[PDB]
Amino acid sequence: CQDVVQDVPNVDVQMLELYDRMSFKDIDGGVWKQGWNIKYDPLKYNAHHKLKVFVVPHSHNDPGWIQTFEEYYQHDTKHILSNALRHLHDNPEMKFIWAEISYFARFYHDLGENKKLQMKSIVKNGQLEFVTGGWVMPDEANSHWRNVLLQLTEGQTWLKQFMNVTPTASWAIDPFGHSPTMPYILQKSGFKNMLIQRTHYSVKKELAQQRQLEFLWRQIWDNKGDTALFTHMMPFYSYDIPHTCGPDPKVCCQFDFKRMGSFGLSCPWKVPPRTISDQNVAARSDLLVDQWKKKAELYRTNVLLIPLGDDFRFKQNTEWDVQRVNYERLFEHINSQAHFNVQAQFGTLQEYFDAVHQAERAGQAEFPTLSGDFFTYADRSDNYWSGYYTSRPYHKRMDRVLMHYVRAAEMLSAWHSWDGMARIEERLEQARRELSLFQHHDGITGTAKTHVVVDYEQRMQEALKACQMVMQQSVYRLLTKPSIYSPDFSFSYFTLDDSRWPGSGVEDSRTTIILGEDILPSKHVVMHNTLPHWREQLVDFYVSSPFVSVTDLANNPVEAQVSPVWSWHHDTLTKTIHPQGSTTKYRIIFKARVPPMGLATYVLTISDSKPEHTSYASNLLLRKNPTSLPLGQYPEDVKFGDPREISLRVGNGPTLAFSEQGLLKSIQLTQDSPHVPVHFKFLKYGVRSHGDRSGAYLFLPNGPASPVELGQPVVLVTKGKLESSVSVGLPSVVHQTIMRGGAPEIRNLVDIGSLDNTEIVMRLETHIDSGDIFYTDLNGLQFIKRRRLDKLPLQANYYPIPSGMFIEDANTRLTLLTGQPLGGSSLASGELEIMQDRRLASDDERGLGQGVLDNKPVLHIYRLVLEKVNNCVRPSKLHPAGYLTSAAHKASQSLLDPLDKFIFAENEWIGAQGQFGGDHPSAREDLDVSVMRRLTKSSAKTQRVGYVLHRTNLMQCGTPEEHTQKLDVCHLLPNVARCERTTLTFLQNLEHLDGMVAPEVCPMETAAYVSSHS
Ligand SMILES: *[C@@H]1O[C@H](CO)[C@@H](O)[C@H](O)[C@H]1NC(C)=O
Ligand SMILES: N[C@H]1S[C@H](CO)[C@@H](O)[C@H](O)[C@@H]1O
Ligand SMILES: [Zn+2]
Repeated sequence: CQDVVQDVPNVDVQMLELYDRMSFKDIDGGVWKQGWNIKYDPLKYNAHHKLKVFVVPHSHNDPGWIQTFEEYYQHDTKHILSNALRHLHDNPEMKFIWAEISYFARFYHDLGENKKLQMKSIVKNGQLEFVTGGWVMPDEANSHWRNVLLQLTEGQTWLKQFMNVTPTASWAIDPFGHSPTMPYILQKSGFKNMLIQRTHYSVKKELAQQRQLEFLWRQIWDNKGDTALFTHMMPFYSYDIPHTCGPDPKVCCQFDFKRMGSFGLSCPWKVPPRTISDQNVAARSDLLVDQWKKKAELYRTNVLLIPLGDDFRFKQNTEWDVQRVNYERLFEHINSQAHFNVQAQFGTLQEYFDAVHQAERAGQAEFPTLSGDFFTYADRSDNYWSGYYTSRPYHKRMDRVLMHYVRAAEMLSAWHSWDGMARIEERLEQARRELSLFQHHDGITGTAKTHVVVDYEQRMQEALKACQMVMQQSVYRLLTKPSIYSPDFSFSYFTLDDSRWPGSGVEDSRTTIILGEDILPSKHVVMHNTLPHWREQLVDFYVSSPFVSVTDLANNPVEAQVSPVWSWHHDTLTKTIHPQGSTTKYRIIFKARVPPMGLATYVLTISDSKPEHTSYASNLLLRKNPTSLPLGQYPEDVKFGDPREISLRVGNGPTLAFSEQGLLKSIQLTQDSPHVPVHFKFLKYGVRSHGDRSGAYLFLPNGPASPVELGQPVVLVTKGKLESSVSVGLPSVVHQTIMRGGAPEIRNLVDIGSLDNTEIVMRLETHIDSGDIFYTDLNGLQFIKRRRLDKLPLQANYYPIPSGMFIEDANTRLTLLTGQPLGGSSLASGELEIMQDRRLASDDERGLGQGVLDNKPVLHIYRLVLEKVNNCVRPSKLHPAGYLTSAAHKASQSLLDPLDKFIFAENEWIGAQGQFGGDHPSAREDLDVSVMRRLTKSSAKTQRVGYVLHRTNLMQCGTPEEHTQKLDVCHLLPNVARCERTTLTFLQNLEHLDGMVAPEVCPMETAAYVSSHS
């Protein structure tokens, strides 16, 4: 195993170092506005050294953006694919690349058999080539690596099954900024090459000057380079035709033959394309070849890539003809005129890369190595695309919830083979596809029109219901005596109970367990733990009486706490935000202990009076002018008082102090330690009154944030033996700090209501001497070092916070983990901040054609971990990565993959069992079974189950952390007959494993294994 902490990789380009050195001046470079006037030596190419030019036709098809997926499919994409089939079939030399498999699969299944055969033929023969092959071209900022893998696998599995092809070249021309998580997953999925486009215009200029636009992109901690993937970065402002033939768009636009008038398109530069004829072909070729040779100067080989396409292009037959015929005339002339020393032709993406590597092997070029990322993107001036790190936060949070439900549903149902009548595969396929579709760069990014966001939400809602059905049928089968088990596959044996989605104050969706002497004395509940290690976690349920006690299935009492059910109301009469308590529903909370990848059953029983093992929380409402708050049978009366500072401590955990406005002000780790200043504050950013306006994509603040005026907010303090909390009704946010004995959990119910042109930010102020350094994660996979640059505007210093961020000095670190991707930064030493929601009245000129005014209440969740790190073995000052501690990693897992809770629906569960998985190996804490998926239907004689294993890297800080078992996924199911290591998509076998044992992986590595069972 490579050491990912102590050896700083030596690479030719390290992006953080490059950023420290670059000046980012935005000067007018001439026709290439963000570059310079390229010059070339006409004698560079000659008869023995020609410039090979590959013109690659393409069509960017967004799976939803300004129309829904189905609307685009009906209006445009089905015509594009139908005409691509006809045109490629009839013109053997024409080529075309396709990226979005969600659309291709939709099209293909609707084709008649004769056309399906013609389509397979033009793919088999190389005319139509799939690039990447994912369900979509995903966002790379907000997406979790697990979902990037899910969608890649969804599209590639379909391609292998129906087209018999697996792409090894990736095409990502539109995500807004690029992440090294992509080459990481692709290189472990059989890929050999990738292409990217949206990178800061200053980065394009810098790399073009050094001919470093093609590089071997390795991970920031990779000393040896085994994770390296050849990458091609396009050089210009857009992938459209005007910005892909060369540096001068006024000239390139003349070679987009769809722009002469009849198609309703024209050239902004005021010079239109002209049909190629024998009389103008030499002058036209003169111009085009000169653009090509200038573009070729930016690269190292004599093989040149010229994409030819734009959004939803190649729709009409007439368009296919106008582009193909004109380009064929240009190729015939150019290739026959020796003085140009060029051989041009239509080609595919793979053809381009194969030729580039042939040149490389002939010793024609050596490529630089590079590590780092390409955030935050700016396409021009100060227009940094950091707004979409937060836009439509409700769906960004929904993404993480569905991410977990898909994993749990696939894992719970993988243990058994299911009759087709159970519709398990059917429901899982729908769930994977709707979550995969949302990974699109206009989905999770929050950059689609309102009705499209609604479509993605509805799709995700159906996917969550599909996951619930599969999960509850699985639980019933796993915990019922086999000879008693009698399933109705349409019946709901259990209802899922999720205390954080949609969340209290977002949707009253949770069911109350109704108990009563005259109706039902007890209820079974079951918890699932998808993580491969024993786990304890407090769980809560709503119940109809405060007199309830908990037992496990051996009837051992389990300590529990009952608290009221508090709901906050923006009182339109008193103009205050205050909580109301239920007089008929209560919350029962207790510690569940669940086996690795297992289940544990408990029973809640009512009694006529206070149970021996259940305690009741006290409640204190702080506000002037209080009114009574009755709580039905709840045994402790609510107490009142004027606002005042508060201090709380649960168990032996930290002691937290709060201001009289209910916000954290300090954390004391142990009884004797200092009360470390850690203050939460809410602020607001506005929009510029002159100049460019912020919108769904762009964050263009009118200066640093201003504090939100708090007034005299109502603060609710609930103190219990197992859980305490301080909640406060702030304008636009009910902020809650929850304590259960470790790092607190923070929940924000964010309702920006009608506050136009406002972005609400949550900031932490500490005295940690972090200076200009902070860390944020990339796709929940790795933490990368960031350096605040005052030479760049505020919005350029915002980065994606897909799952966590932290600041530290020599002794202290503060880490904020998230349950949803949002944008954030550290704008001053000792600070961390993360945007909660943004409501923007204006469109930001990127094509969406609307502002963001469809905000809805969202419950954002976090864990806040303050720790001493002076004893931790950290990377050196020059290392570009950072790593979490064990506590911070477990806190992240508590947010993204909590225990799942199931409530038995009927009155009696006959044949119920108390536990499942007690014999599953409890793996080391840094190892996770990211995916467990049965790959075969029940009719397969040989069953196959796939596993994706990921080991993160946690800092060594002096904790002995011992006793754990080796996890061999190939022996999790009985009767194993074969164990193979495969690509991460499970599509290719890489290694036949000895003894059918799957070796665990190294820190920061991810491997996939498939076990076969007889
Ligand atoms: C599928 O994969 C390769 C294509 O080159 C070939 O060996 C095989 O015969 C192809 N035919 C199938 C399985 O449809
Ligand atoms: N070409 C881009 S423009 C818009 C960005 O400006 C993007 O969000 C869409 O996904 C399109 O496909
Ligand atoms: Zn797009």
